Amino acid sequence: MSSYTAAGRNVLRWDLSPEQIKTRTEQLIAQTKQVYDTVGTIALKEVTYENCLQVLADIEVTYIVERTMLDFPQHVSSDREVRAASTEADKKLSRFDIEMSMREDVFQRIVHLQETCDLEKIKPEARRYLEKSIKMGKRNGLHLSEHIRNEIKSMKKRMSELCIDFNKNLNEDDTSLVFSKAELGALPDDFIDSLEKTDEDKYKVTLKYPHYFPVMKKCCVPETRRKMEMAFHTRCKQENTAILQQLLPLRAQVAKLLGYNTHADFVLELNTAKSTSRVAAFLDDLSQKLKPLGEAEREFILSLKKKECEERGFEYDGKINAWDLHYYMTQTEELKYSVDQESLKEYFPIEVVTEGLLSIYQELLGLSFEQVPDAHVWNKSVSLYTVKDKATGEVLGQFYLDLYPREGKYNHAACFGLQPGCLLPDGSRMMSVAALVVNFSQPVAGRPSLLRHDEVETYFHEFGHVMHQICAQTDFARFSGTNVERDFVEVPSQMLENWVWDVDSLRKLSKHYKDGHPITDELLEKLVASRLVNTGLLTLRQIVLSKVDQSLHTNATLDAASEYAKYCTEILGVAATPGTNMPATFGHLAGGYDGQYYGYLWSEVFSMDMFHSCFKKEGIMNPEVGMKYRNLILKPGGSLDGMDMLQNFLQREPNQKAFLMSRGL
Ligand SMILES: [Zn+2]
Repeated sequence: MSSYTAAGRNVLRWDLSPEQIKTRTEQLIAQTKQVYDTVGTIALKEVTYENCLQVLADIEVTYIVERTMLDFPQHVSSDREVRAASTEADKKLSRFDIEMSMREDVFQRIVHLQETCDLEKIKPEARRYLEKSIKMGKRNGLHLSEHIRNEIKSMKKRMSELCIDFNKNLNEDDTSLVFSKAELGALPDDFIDSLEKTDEDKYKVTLKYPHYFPVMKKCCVPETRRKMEMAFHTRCKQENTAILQQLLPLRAQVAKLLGYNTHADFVLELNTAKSTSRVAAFLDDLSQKLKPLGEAEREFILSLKKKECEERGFEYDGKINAWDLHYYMTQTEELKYSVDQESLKEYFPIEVVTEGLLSIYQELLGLSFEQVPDAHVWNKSVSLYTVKDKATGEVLGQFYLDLYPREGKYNHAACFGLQPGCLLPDGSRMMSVAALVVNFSQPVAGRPSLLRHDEVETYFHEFGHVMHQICAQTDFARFSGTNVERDFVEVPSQMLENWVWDVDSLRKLSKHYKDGHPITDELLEKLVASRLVNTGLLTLRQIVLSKVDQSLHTNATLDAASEYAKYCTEILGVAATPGTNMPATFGHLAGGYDGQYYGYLWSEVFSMDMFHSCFKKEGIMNPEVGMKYRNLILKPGGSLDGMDMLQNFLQREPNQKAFLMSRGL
């Protein structure tokens, strides 16, 4: 199938029944294992590029594609039965994945292939394929004695359970409090009316994010904010503190058995940050550069508290408590820019944001987006688009847009890679496929869907991931799409966010939904100028969490809560509430990417360097720079190291000057 059409290149089924999902899973696992069994039995002396590397590579592509039809419905299907089947399928397939990665026999074949192979004869990406494959095996201990390999098993096992147990507790928790209307002063009528009422003139308030934050940010009653913050940071205190006490030491031992000093170093080796000392130097120096901004903001907030405590007859303690930060930061936003979010949204009808976003990406990346007429989708609200290179007509891929909240649908924003843009056996290329999943306000009371500014920002972010997935073209499935370093994956996304804080871009994404008049220049200038409100404390807060993260995987004998409290006073200047245990509620530790929390801030520094040093310098809609970004940063996917791609694009090593300049540091 030609690279200049979408015909027949996307046959993913989105209407499979529970029984079919179950059957296909059984068959995919069984048939895929036969392939690894075959490679695992090749006589070492007869291992070749064709019967070993090529076979492993071909099966990796086939498996990944079939697997998406089975593990994606759990996130978008309208049928609960289908979703449950998908969840089960993902669980079996995830276990199988671990099984195959622990194959000693297959590993031996790849190691011996590299020994006798003349790397200069094959392509660079293939060398990286072997290199990375052997590296992963060693990271699983496939080069060690059976005794050590087994001990590493009964350990990677527990740490998996302990993490599911940690998460389960938090998720299951149903802690609740009851406050009177008076105790919830300053909270909007809409908020209170959404609350359950008791056999008293009391309202029920849970600790889930939808209740917790509006209260910590708007409730003028300090004592209420206080109890809410205390209950929130003591959730599963015992259960999870005990889990963390077994878990962190387990991570230490496993790292040692594998030849690493700490778990942090084990984790960091696969990231562009490379090491623990580098991450520490990154964070330490950043908090130093932010110290003066944090002091000023903290000073300003403290004066607001002292002034309010007077105007309200409230007692004063001269300090910013944990349950005070959210409130006063909100006050700061209101006093310095006062942007009526609910008013501004009227200028962002989803039709307009969508057409503008696409129009902008088309021009910048030299692409054309065309909506597929009668597309096969998982829900009628989903639209499908074909992506062609404007100049050549090449069909790079297709992307789906699933924009509204729906029962059973993933409730957070994300981009799912569904098909890799890698080479197929015949040398033809597989068409890349992505799904943009977000939950934007649906139309109500006769008004179209109206997006708040932060939603437009999320839209650009997620679309940044989609372009990465679609423009990425590699020889191997494992290096395709967004398969780059974990502390590099948010580079394409955070850089695109800058466009929603650009006056002229904003002009293309807005029009009043009613009469269609534009956003006044006065409002636009106010909007962009407001971007960095509270950055000092917000950033320092993210550094503290990043430090706690590194610490929990560097020294597994220290007390989490104490480490957290230490960094709070030293870096944020806001004390952790005595008796609470934030780390015990830090879902990021157990499941997810523990040891990688610093990645988001690390990515932002990099994206800021590319945006200011290149786009700002040449004009953010300059096609030249746009194509350079697409070709040097997106197209290579994970077939090249993150730092090398940055350097190719920048023509120099990256640095944080641009990032610091933005903050006025
Ligand atoms: Zn992202």
